[PDB]
Amino acid sequence: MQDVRVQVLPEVRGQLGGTVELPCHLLPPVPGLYISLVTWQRPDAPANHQNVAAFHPKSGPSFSSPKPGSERLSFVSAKQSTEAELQDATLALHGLTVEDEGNYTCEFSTSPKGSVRGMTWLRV
Repeated sequence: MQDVRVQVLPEVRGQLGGTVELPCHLLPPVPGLYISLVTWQRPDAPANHQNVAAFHPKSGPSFSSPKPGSERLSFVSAKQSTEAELQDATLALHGLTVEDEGNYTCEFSTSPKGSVRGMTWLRV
C-alpha cells in the first residue's frame, strides 16, 4: 500500500475578528486505509490549551481546549458514521483574535500506516 502524507499550508492568513480555514488533507486517497483519528494541536499553548480539536469516525468531533473552544470551531468536511469521512480534516475557526496566532499541527492516526502530521502557522 502506498505511503500517505499530510498536506497543509505553511501559513494561513485570517482577518481579525473574522473566519479562517486551516486546510488539512490526507493524500493520496488510498483504498484499504482506515483513519482512526485526526487531531489539531497547538504545541506551544498552555497545558489545557493544546488540544484544540479532534475527530473520530464513531464518536465524532471534540474540542477539549476552551480556547478557541467548540463555540468558535468546526470541521468543515469531516463526517461521523451515523459512513465516516476524515480525509479532509480542514478546520474552520471564527472570531479570529491575535491570541489565536501560532503553530497548529494536524495529525492523522491510521491503519496500517500509523500517524502522519503537518504543521501550519496561523497569522492574523
